[PDB]
Amino acid sequence: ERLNEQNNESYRYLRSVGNQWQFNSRLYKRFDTFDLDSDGKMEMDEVLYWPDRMRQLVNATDEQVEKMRDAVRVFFLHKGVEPVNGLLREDWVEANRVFAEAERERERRGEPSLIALLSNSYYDVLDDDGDGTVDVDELKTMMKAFDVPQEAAYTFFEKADTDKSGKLERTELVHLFRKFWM
Ligand SMILES: [Ca+2]
Ligand SMILES: [Ca+2]
Ligand SMILES: [Ca+2]
Ligand SMILES: [Mg+2]
Repeated sequence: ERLNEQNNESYRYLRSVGNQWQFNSRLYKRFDTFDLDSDGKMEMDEVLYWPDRMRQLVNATDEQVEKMRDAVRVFFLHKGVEPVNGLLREDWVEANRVFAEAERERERRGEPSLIALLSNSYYDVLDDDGDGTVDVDELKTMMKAFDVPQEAAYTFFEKADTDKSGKLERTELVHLFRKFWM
């Protein structure tokens, strides 16, 4: 009905590979957090707010910052944020479901996961001392960029630091992103 190939990049993707999948309050809290002016629509300039704040907190290379901005753009375009029309609240749930199928389809096809590309682009920006890994204080900066209490990094670092090494490796940050989105 509402979202389709002409409307939504995850539908465009599914149909380009022949996958016929059709869509039949914690989730809505998420939309309403992204909808910065509370008008009932998510637009791309609103989603680019988050990497723009992250970039102020650290001193990543222009290349890293652009890899992050572009990965956030791609991610949210596939999450249903269209360049002109953006994404309506009425469409949020179905945009999330079709996106989850598109991520499954990518993985079957051996194609890169968009959540993984997002997470890796943050990882390079978060590792602000260049030692190779993200520590808990670097994770706080992430919480600060996302407007979440910095102390919540203790909780998240713990859940994510699955090899108990005291540092997040790339795959662990991917795990934390993924648990978060789907
Ligand atoms: Ca809005
Ligand atoms: Ca580091
Ligand atoms: Ca670890
Ligand atoms: Mg606006």
